[PDB]
This record gives sequence, C-alpha cells and structure tokens, in this order.
Amino acid sequence: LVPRGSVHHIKRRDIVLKWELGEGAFGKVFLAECHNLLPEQDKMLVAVKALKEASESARQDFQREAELLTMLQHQHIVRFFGVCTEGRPLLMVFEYMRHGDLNRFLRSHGPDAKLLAGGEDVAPGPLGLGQLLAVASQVAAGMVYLAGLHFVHRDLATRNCLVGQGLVVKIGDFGMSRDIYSTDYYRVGGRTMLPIRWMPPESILYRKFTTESDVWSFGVVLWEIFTYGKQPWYQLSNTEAIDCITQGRELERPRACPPEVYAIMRGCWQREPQQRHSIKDVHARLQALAQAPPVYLDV
Repeated sequence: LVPRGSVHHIKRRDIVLKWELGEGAFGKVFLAECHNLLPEQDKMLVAVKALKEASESARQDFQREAELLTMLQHQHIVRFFGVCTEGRPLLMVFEYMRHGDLNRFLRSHGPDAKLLAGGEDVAPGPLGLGQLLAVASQVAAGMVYLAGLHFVHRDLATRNCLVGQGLVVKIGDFGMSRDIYSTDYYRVGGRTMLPIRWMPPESILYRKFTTESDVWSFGVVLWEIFTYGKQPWYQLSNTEAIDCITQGRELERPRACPPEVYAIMRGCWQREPQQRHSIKDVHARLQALAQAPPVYLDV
C-alpha cells in the first residue's frame, strides 16, 4: 500500500501488429500501428512487446515494470506509451526506433560492414567524429537523468541503447539482450548472467553495483562507439576478461578515438570508484567536444 504509478492503457483493437522485429525466451517484439494514441496524428508506428506468459507471478512483474517505465520519462530514455491487459499476451508499447540497437547501428556503419546501409538520415559508411561524439553525449545524458534519480542501470552497453530517425540515441531495450547478445554475458550461476566485459573490478569482486559502476560501463560504451561496436576483449575468453579487469589492465585506445576521448574513458576506469568523474562531468566534456570536434585522422 505505497503511492503507485498509473500506466496509460490502450485498446487492443487500437493496435494493429505489423511484423516481428525480435524474440527472446520470455518475449517477442513487433512493429505495429497504433491509432489515436497521440491525438494530433491518427496512425503511427510503435514497438510492441508481447509477453510469452500470463502465469500468476509473471503477471505482477509486468505491472511493476509498467509502473517503473511510466515513471522514468526523459528525452534520452526510450518513450514508453503504456500497456494493454485486455486479454493475452500482454503487450507493452514503446516508440519505434528505426535503426535498432546502437550496437547494431554502429556495426552497420563499420568500415568492416559487409554491406553499405541506407536511410535518408545518415550517410553509409563510417560516421563523422561529431556523429560519434553526439551518440556518446546522448547516452551520457540518459545516464545523467538516471543517476539524478539514483537509479543504477547495471547493464549499460550499446546493445541496450536504441537509435531513431535523425540519429537520436536513447537508453532503452526490451529485456532480451541475454538472448540476442548472449555472448556478451558470462553465466556464473545457473540462471545468472553477468555483463562481465562492461563491469568494474568491484562489481566483479564484490558484486557491488553503483552510480560509479555505471560510469565505468559508460567508459566501455565509449570504447564500443569508437570501435564501431566491437566487443571489449574480444580476443579473450570470459575468464581471461575477468583476470584483466581484475588485474587492472585497460582496453587499448581505438584508432577512431581522439586522445581527449580516450582520456574520458580513462577517467571512467579508475580502480578506485570515487576517483571516477561523475556522469555529469563526463556528459559536459562530451558535449563540449561534440559541438567542437577535435581534428583527428590516424597514424
């Protein structure tokens, strides 16, 4: 009996399901049309998560999620619109992000990309330095918001951010990353899967998760943005990656990454959590560098 959320609700008949976009063990994601959702456009595309169970307990999580989603609303958090409980499966309703998750969007603009990439809103091939820094700065802004609420994300990585038209980037995901990117997790338990390569030593050694462990993961986020989505320590097994983070070894500067960005990343990776700059500090330095992109080019 505490104060509680209030989720907008939505008529199943108002949701016309186009096709599947993705699938995890617990969920399918669809592209869909939603009518009279926002009253100044009739039709509009949305991303609709459908839950695979209605099981007594799997039901009360869906609400507890819906509440929390409704409460976190911010410009770089993916927009949640609300839900539909009128019959089965349950549907959650988000804005649709044309370009998918940031890790995929990065790889599709990699100079290692197999094929070019289209889109009115961004050039194919690799991205301007100002594009990378704006992608960065935008994820940092979601992270400033969350940290302002004192929420800890615990799984920040580009696979868990999403990219919209015009290269708008927002933290958000549909709970399926362990299915869709299962190699980016180490199974330590039975059902327990850790994003090891994005963790700080104190998360790995003490299982302590903080604002500051999120800022470390952010440094790893900048490193992925600058390698065009490569996995950190990809030469290494999960056990070797653990040995690294744990013995103090740090990822190498990517060759797209100017030294001032490598510096920021490096302040995220201080062994001692308190020696790490706040996400506010980082977001300022990244913005300042997005509006005024250093002149770079490589060896």
